[PDB]
Amino acid sequence: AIAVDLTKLEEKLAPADSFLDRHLGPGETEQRQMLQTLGFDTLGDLIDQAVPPAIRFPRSLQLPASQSEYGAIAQLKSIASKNQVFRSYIGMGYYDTITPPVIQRNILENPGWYTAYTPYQAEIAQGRLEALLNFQTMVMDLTGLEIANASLLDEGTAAAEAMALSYGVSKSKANAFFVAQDCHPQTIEVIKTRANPLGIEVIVGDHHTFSFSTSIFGALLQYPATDGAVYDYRSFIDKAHQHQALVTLAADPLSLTLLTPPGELGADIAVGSTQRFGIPLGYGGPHAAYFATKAEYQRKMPGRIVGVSKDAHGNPALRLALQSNICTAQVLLAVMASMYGVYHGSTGLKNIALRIHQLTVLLAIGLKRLNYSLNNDYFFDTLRVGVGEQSAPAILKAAEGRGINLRPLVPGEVGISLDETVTVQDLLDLWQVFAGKDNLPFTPEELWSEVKTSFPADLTRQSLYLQDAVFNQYHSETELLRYLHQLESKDLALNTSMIPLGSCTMKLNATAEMMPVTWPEFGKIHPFAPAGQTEGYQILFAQLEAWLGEITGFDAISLQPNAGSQGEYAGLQVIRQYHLSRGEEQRNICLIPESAHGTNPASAVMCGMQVVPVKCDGEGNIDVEDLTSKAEKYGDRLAALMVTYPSTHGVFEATIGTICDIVHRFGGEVYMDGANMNAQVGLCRPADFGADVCHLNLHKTFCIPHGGGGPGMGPIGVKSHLQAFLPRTDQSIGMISAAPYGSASILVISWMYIAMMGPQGLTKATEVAILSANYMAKRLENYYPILFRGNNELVAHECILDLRPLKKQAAIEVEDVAKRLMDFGFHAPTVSWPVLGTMMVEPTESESLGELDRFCDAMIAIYQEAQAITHGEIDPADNPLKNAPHTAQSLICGEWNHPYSQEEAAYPAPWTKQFKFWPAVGRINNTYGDRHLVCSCEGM
Amino acid sequence: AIAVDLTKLEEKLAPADSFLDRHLGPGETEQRQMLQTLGFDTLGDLIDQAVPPAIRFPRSLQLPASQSEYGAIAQLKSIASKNQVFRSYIGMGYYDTITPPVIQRNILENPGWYTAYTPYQAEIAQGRLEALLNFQTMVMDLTGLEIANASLLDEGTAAAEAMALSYGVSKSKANAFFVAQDCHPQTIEVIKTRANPLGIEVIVGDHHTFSFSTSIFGALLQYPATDGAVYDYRSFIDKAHQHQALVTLAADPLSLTLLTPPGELGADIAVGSTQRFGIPLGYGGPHAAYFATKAEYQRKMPGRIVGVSKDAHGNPALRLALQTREQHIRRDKATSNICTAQVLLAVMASMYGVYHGSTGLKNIALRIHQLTVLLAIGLKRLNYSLNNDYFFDTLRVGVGEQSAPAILKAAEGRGINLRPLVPGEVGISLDETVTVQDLLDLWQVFAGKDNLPFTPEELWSEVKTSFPADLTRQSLYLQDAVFNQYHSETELLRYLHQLESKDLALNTSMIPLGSCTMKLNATAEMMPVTWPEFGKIHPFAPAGQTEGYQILFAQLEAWLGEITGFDAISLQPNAGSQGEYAGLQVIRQYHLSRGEEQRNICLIPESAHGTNPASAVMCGMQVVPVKCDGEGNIDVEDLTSKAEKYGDRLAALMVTYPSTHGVFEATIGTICDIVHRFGGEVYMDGANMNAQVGLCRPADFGADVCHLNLHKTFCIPHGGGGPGMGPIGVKSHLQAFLPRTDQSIGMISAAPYGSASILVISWMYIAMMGPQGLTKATEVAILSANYMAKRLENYYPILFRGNNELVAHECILDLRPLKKQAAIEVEDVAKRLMDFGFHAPTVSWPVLGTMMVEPTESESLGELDRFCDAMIAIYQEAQAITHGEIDPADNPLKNAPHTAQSLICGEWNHPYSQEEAAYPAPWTKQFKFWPAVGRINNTYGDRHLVCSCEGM
Repeated sequence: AIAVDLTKLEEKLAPADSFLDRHLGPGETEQRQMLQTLGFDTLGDLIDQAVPPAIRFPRSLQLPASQSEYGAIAQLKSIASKNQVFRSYIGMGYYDTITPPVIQRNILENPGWYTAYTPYQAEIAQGRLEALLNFQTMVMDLTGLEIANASLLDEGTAAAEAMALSYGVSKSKANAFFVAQDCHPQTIEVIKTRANPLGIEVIVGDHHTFSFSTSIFGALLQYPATDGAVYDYRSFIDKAHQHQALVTLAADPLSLTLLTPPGELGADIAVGSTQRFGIPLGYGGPHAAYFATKAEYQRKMPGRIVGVSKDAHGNPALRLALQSNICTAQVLLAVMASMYGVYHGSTGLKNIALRIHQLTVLLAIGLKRLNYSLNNDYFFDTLRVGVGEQSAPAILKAAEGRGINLRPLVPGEVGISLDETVTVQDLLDLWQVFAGKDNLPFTPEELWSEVKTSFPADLTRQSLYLQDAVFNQYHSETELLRYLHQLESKDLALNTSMIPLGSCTMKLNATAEMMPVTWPEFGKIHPFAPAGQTEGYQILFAQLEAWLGEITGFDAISLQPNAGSQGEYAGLQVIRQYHLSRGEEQRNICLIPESAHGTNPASAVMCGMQVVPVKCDGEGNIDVEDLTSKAEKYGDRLAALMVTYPSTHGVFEATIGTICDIVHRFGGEVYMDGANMNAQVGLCRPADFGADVCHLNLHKTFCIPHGGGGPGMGPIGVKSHLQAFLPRTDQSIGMISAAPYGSASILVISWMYIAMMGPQGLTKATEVAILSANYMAKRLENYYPILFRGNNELVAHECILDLRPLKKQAAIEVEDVAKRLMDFGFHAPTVSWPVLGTMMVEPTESESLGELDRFCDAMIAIYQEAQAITHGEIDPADNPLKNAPHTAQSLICGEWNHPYSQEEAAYPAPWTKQFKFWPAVGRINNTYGDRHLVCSCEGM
Repeated sequence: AIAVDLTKLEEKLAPADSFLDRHLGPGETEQRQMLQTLGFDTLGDLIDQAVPPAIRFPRSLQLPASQSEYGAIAQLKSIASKNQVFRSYIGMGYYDTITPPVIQRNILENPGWYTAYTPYQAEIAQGRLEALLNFQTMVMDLTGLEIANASLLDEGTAAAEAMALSYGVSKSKANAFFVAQDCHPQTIEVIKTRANPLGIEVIVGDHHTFSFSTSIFGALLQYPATDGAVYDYRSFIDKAHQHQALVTLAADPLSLTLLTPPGELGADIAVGSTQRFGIPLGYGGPHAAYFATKAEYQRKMPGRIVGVSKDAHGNPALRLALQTREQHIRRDKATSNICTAQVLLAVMASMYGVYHGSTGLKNIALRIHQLTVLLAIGLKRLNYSLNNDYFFDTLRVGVGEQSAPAILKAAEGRGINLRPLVPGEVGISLDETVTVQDLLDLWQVFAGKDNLPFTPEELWSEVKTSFPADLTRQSLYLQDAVFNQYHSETELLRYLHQLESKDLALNTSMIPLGSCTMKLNATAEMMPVTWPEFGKIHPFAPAGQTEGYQILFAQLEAWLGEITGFDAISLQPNAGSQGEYAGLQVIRQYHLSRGEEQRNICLIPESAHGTNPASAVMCGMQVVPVKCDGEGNIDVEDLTSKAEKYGDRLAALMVTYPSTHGVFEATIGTICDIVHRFGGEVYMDGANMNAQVGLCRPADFGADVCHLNLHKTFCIPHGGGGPGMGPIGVKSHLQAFLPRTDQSIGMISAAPYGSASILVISWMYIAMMGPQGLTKATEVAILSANYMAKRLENYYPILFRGNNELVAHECILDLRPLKKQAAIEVEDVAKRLMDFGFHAPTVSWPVLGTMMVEPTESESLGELDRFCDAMIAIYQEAQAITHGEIDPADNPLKNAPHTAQSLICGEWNHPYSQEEAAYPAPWTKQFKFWPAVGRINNTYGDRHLVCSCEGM
C-alpha cells in the first residue's frame, strides 16, 4: 500500500547505478553495432529467431525487482545478522581455524586468484599449478603415502572415491566394504548412498570386533575417531591385507603432525579434509579434501594431478598429468590450504597441533577433577565425556548460554573438539559450564604439572614433513605477500582478458557477489550448528530455492550437491529411487547422446545404470529416429535419458519437447544437464519442455567464481513426483555431499547475482550472451568454418570453430593456435571438445565489444600466420605458431635464429604494446611429463 | 588473579603464532648472521653501542602484552561494536557515499595500490601517476579552472592554502581575509588558526552585507553554503576583483555536475573535498581535498602536481612537475609545508569518476537533488518554514525553539542524525545512500506521526528540480575517453590491474627509502579500516554514538604517551607537516601565555627536513639556521652562539633525532639544555622514531613537544603518497594549548581527530607487537641498516657515522666519487636499480649526490643481500666506464631503465647485450619486474606544463 506508492515515486527519479550495466560488457550502443553486423535491428528480434518458439518461455520471470549493489548488500546483511556465531566445539569433521589475514586478503579476496578456471593451458597457469604442487607435497608428506591428487570435493565423497578405487583393484568376488562405526556419521551416509546403486554391501561396526568372516574388498577407518579416540590400527590393517582388502584411513591432517601417519601404519589410501588448514567453516564448505595412495594405483586415482615436466627450453614446468565423474574440484581452497602450510611451516603446524592437544589434555584433567568420566584412552583434540543422562541436557544448555556448542553423542555423553581458536579463557568457560558454577575446585595453572601430552611410542610420529625449501622460506608476511604475488603474476585470469572457454561460462564474478562469502555470519558457522543459530542461512536457502525453482520451472530444489558431477549423480539417484518406488526395479538403461559431457555416462555408471549411446545426426543434432528405436528396444528397462540443452554443440534443437515425450512414452525420466543454462535463463525452462530433473552449475551460469578449477555448486531441480527422494538436509536417497547444504557459504554469490539482476536483467544477460557468441561466429566464419548452427543459421551462447583445415593446409594443430593466442594476451577457448581438432568459444555477456573484437582479431591474425605457412612464405617448423608461447627470456637471451622477428613474436597486435602479458614458460612437453610422473616439490 | 593464573598457564603451552615473527624480516638465525658480519657478539651489544647510554630508556615500555592477530582483531571488533552506525544527514562537509565494491576490493584493500610511496621514481609509478592525472582532470573539468594539484589534506586546510596563495600574490597592502559566515564552521576555525600567527585579520560575516570598507586580499565563499543555500556569487566576485582581492570558492564537487562552476562565476581558486566521490566518511578521513586555480598561479600552487612529459623514446610519460615549489628542495621558501598528502584517496575518487562517468555522476547528483526537493515539499505540507531559496542536497528547516529538540530526539530514535543549526532551526543533508524509504522516515519524524497528510508519489507533480539560468551549468565535464571507456566491472577491474602492474610496490621488493620507513603494512592492521563501525561514522555524530572511537583514542593516547614520554597526546594533525605546525603553534601560544610575545626566532639545523622551516615560517617565526660540524653533527658551539645572540627572542629549536644524517648524536641532551637556558622550547621532528621506540623517549631527553609519523614508524601505509597522521605529544606546560577535540590554538585539521579511521592501523600494530616486540622492531631496524652499511662501505663511502662507527636506522651512501670517476649521476644509479627490480632509496636528500638507505626491520636478509648485490653490480658497471671498458655515454647506467619494447623492437645498437640490460642479476630470471617507460625527460615536462588527460 505505502510500499507500492514508494516504488511509483522511486521510478520517477533520475536513473540510479544499475548492476546490470556493470555485469554486461556491451552497452546499448555496442549491442546495436553487433546486431547490425548480424543483420538484425534489435536483440529481441534476433532472440526470436535463435530460440525455438515452441519452447520459448511466454512471460517474465516471477522474481523480486532488481536491487542496487548497495541495497542488495544491505538486504543480505540483515539476513546474515540472523545467524549466530558460536564457539562450536562440535567437531565431526569441521573445526574452526584461523585463516591468516594475508591469505584471506590476497588469495580468497583477490580476483587474480579466483577468476581463472582449470589449468588447461599450463603455460599461463604455472602459479596455481605450483600452489597445487605444494598441496600435493603437503598431503604426501603428512600421510606418508606416495602420490596425492589436486583435491576432491569433501571428506565423505573422497572416502567414497576410496571405496570405488578399492572395488576396482579387487580381484575377488567380495562385495562388502567395511566402514568403522566411529567414522563421522555424514561420511557413513555418503558411503552408503554411493554403495546402494552398485549393490555394494556396507558393513558398519566396531573395528575392534570385526570378524573378517564376510569377504570385504576394502575397509574405512577414522583417525582419530569421530568421538576423538586414537587407536593403533596396525593389527586391523594386517588382518585386512590377509583378506585381500585395501584399507583407507580418513585421517585428520593436522593430527598427523603428531600421530604416526597412514603410510607408516600400512594403510593403502588416505583421505580427509584440509579445512582446518585455514579454510573457513563455511557452514559446510567449500574445503579441499585430500586423496593419497600408493604409486601402483596412480592410473586408478580420481581427479586431477599436477606433475613436473619440462618446457621447450629444458626448464622445469608444471602441467596436469595423466589426463569417477569428478570434473570441477576445490582448487582455490587447495591453494589456501597449501599456503597455510607454506606460512606456518612444519614447526608452526606442529606447534598449532601441540597447543590444541595440550589444551585438550588440560580440559580433560579438569573435567576429571569435576568427577566426569573420560572415555578416550588417547586423543588429539576431542574428548568423549560421560556426564549421565540427567546432566547432559543442562550442560549443553549452559554451554549454549555462553555461546558454545558441544556435540551430543549418545544420551549421557557429550563430545568436545578443541581447535586453533581455543584459548585458556575458553577452557575456563568449559570447566565452569561442566562444573555448574564459576568457582572451580582447582586452579588452571595447578593442572599443568599433571599434563602428560605424549602418545605411546606406537602412535608417536618420528618422520619429518614439509622439509622442502618452499615451506621454510616465506614466513614473514612480506615474504609470503611477495611469493603470492609472483605466483599470481604468472597466471592469466579474468583481471587480464576474456577467457572464452566453451562450456564454462567465464562471466563476471562481481565484487558485491563475493563480498558476503567472508562475512563471519556466513563463513564462521559450523555445518551442524543447531538450527536456532542458522536462521539467516534458512532464509537464504528458501529464497534461492524459490528463485531457482522459478528459473527452471521445477517444484523443488536441492542445494546440496557440491559440483555439476554431483548434481548429475544426485539427479540419477532420484530417478532410480523413483522407479524403485513404483516397483520397477528392472529400469536401469540410461540413454545418452554421443555429444554429452563425459561426466554424464560416468555418473550413470556410478548410479548402476547401463549406458546406451544415442546417435547424433549429420547436423550434429540428436537423431530422433535412433532415439525412438533405442527407447522402443529398451522400453521395459528404460530408466532415463540424459540430455544437454542447448546441445554440447551449442545448438537450440527444436526437437527437445518431442524427445522428452518419446522418453516418457517408454517409461523413462528425463534428466537435463544444465551446464548450458546461460543460453536459457528467462528464455526457456527445462521443466516446461519435458525435463523431470536438471542440475544447474552455479559456478557457470550464476557467478560462483571458477576458482582456478573449483569450487562449484550443482543444485538440482525436480518435478513434484521426485521430491520425496531428495538428499537429506523413509524415502530420501540419503546424502550426496558431506554437508547438508554442501558448500553453503558460496551460495550467497548466486543469491546476490539474482537479487541485483532481477527478472529483466537475468533475461537480458542470457540474450546478450547469445548476441556476443553469434557476433564472434559471424566475424570468424570466413576464416574458420562454424561447425554447427541451429535453425535460422544462429548459434546459442557458444560456437565451434573448425580448425581442422589448418592441419591439412599448414600442418598446424589446435594446440599451436592455443599457445599462439598466449602471445596475443589470450587464454585459449575450449580445445578439442566436444569435437577433436576444433575450438569452442563462449564469450558470455560480461565481455565488451572491444574485447570480443580483440579476440577475433587475434584469431584472424593467426589465420594469416597459418596461410603464410601454407603458401611456403615461412618455414613450416620454425614459425611463431610452432614456437609459441614466447617468453621474454627466450627473445632477449642468446642468439636469435628464427625467420621472424622478436617483435612479431611478442607484439603481434597493437594492444600488446599497451599492456603485455608475459607467458612464464615456453611450451610444455606433455608426453615427457606423463612418462616420468613427478608430483611433489622434490622434483622442482 | 584468575587472569594472572590463566596467563601463567598460557605461557606453559607450545608457542603460538607471534605477530612479531611475521612483522620482522630477519629471524634469529638471520640476525646472528648479520651480527657476525658486523663483528658484534649480540644484538644487545650493538644497540648499547649505537644509542647514547645517557638518553637510554631504563625500563620496559608499560604497554599491554602482545596479542595474536586473531586476538587483537577480536579485541578491536569488541571496541568497534560500541560505535553506532546512524543515517547521518548532518552535512557540514561530510556526506555518506557508496564506494563501488570493485574499488573497495581492488584499490583500498589491495596492497599493490597502498604500499608504495610518493612517486619519486616516475618510471615505476606510471599507474598511480595516471590515476592522479585523472584526478586533476576531474577537478579541472568540474571547477572550470585551468590547473589542479594531486590533492591536499582536507577542505579547511585547502581553504587555508588558498588564503596563503591569495596573500602571496596580493598587489595591495591589504591584511584582511574575508570568510563568509556560511562556510562550514570547522573551515572557519582552521582558517583563523592559520591566520593567527601571520597577523592576518579574518573577517567573518554575511557575504551579502560585506562593505569592502576594510581592505581585503582575498575572500572565501561556500558553494552551496553550509546551511544548504545556493547563491549567485558573481556580484560579490566582481566587487572583490574591483578591490584587488582573489575569491576562493569552497565548492562541493558533486554539486558542480548541476551548478555553474567557480571558473565560470569568475572565481580565482576552488577548493573542496572529494570525499563524496565514494570515500568512506571515516569519522573525519582520510579524504583527498582538491585545489584548483588559474595557470598564471602555477608556481605558487601548494603540493604535488602531475604533468605529462615524454620518455627517452619520445613516448608519453607522467612525472611530478615543478618540484622546486615543494619543501624537499625549497624548505623555508616552499609554497607550503605539505609533504605527504592524500594520494590513495585521490586515486579512489578519480576511479569513482572513471566508473560513473559524466552521465553517472550527474544522475547521482540529480537524484539527490530530486529527493531533497521532495523532502522539502513534504515538510512544507507539514507547515514547516523552509529558508533556502535554492539548494543542492541540504535544507534549512524552521521548526521553532520548542519543537527542535523533540524532532532531533525523534530522528535519533530511528537512527537518524540531523544538524542543529540555531535554536529552532534544523539542517538536513541528503546523499547518495538516500532512498524514498529514508524520505518517509524523515517526514514521519517531522510529522510526529506515521500517517501523513499526503502520499509520496502525489508530491512528484509539484517537483521543480531546475535552478535559475544563472546557476544552471551548461558546460560539459569528464568528456575524455578515460571517463567513458571503463563502465563495466570487468573493464574497470582490468584498467585497475593494468595501472597497478606498472607500479613497483611492497608486494614486489624492498623500497629502502631513507626518511620514509617502508615497513610492513600488515593485513590485520589494515582490515578494521573498512569495518562500517569505523568507516561509516560522520565526524560530527553525537558523542553517544562514538564510544568505540573514544576507547580507541584513549588507548592510543595512553600508548603513544608511554612511547614518547609525553604527558598529553593530540591525535588531530593529519600529516607530519601538520604535526610540526601544530607543535610550533603550541610553543607560540606558550610564549604568549608567559607574556613573552617577542619570542619568534626558530633555530633549525641545516640538515633538517624541508617541512621544518616551512612550518616555522607559517607559524610566524624567523628561521635561523644552525651549522652542522665536520662530521655532520649539530655544531654545539654554533648552536650556543646563536641561542645567546637571540636569547631574548628565542622561540624554539626544531631538531630531528636521530638526525636526517642517520646518526645518534650524544649531545642531544646538552643541546636541549642550552635551548631551555635561553628561554626556548624544543620541538622534535619524530619522523625517525623507528630508531627510538623502546630505546629512548623524546620527552625524557629534553623535547617539549614532538610529532610522530604514524605512516612511517607505526604502519599506516604509504598510499602512493598519503594518507598519513602526525599526532603530537607535549609536556604538561603545553597541554592547555592543544587543538580542540580560553586557551586552545583552535583547529589544525578540519575534523577533530583528523583521519580517524586509519588510526586503527597503529592501534593494531601496538596491540599485536607489545612492549618487547615494539622494541625488538627498533633494534632490528638498526641492525639491518648497519648491516647494509657494512656490506656497501667499501664501494660507496658511508657519509656519516655516530659513536662506535655505527649508524642508526638508515645510512647515507656517498655516490659523489662515482660522478667524479665515471660521470655517473645519482639518477643513473636510481634508474639502473629498476632493471634489477628495485625502487631506488631516497635520492639527493639531505645531501646532494648521495642516497639514503633505510631497510626497516620488516625486510629479510635475503632481500637486504639482493639490494646490496645490486648496488655492488652497479658499482662494477661504473668501474667499467671509469676504466674505459665501455662507451661513457652509451651503457646500461645511462640508458636505464630498459623497457621490454626497447629491447625487443627495432635494431639493437648498443655496446652491451639485451641480456645485460634486462637480466643483470640472477633473481631477475626468476621474476622480472618490467619498467613501463624509458627514462623520463624532466626539463621538458616543466617547460611545457600539461596537467590533464588531454595531453596524455
